[PDB]
Amino acid sequence: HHHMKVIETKYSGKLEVAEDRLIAFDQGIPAFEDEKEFVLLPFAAGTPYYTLQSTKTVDLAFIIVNPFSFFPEYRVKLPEATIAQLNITNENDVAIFSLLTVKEPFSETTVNLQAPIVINANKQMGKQLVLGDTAYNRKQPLFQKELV
Amino acid sequence: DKIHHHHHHMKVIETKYSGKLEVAEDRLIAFDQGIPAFEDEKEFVLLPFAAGTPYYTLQSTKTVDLAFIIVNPFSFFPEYRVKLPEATIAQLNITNENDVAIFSLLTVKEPFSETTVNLQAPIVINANKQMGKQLVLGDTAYNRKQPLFQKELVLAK
Ligand SMILES: [K+]
Ligand code: NI
Repeated sequence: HHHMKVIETKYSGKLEVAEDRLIAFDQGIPAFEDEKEFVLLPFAAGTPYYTLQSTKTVDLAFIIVNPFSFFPEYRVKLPEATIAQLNITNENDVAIFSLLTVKEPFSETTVNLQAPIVINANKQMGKQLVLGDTAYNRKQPLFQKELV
Repeated sequence: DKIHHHHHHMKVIETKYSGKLEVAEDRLIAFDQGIPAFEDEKEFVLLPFAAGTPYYTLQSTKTVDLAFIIVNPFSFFPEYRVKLPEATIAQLNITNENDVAIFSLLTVKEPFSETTVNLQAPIVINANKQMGKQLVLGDTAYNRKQPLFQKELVLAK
């Protein structure tokens, strides 16, 4: 047997998703604290683009990137509390994503490097982690490799 | 047969990256000459990543593993220009420049920053008439392996 769920998505209509892809956000996301479950929808293998889609609110879907594909010097320090919270035990567990603010033209799109999405897919746990002590920019130009 | 409906226009297709999807018949694009090296693939659907972004896949409706990763090249190369010959205009029943969408095939590399785009041979789609082709441009200096990302420093000091 399998465990599949039909999910209404913002950009792709209804998709069938394995249940083990359903990520619990026990604390939701800041300003969306009641949104306790999301699914990661990648664009295409080998690309750094994704959407983080609410499994309960079709119109809530964050366009995100793997920032490490765009910004060579970007690093994320995970606090112990975040590690506990997401049941992380090892480096390979962890996926980092960053929210786009998509602009017209697309070349002006920015990336929030202060507040990454952190997902432990293995344990189906996620959160948005707000970095306080950093000099990262909440509006880093997506197409400027060098950090502001 | 003992159950009637008006849902015959919705087609179920297996996609490379999104699983099984339902697609409206009016999204099915006829490629009457197929695509070069895939001349038997006469029907594709355009699957956009997300509104406001230039990323799409061009998915065969007959062959699950044939899905081209493509971009709107104008989002990356503002000065890009595509000349449709008179015969292409007729082939795709274009009756207005607003009918036309241009896409360019990616060659996705690892790391992604090394990805190239084919600027010599765009995908040309008339969505209103559901007709497409790939057109190899003549008499241009466009690069078939144009870097998608700018890694050079251009000086006009
Ligand atoms: K909810
Ligand atoms: Ni089971």
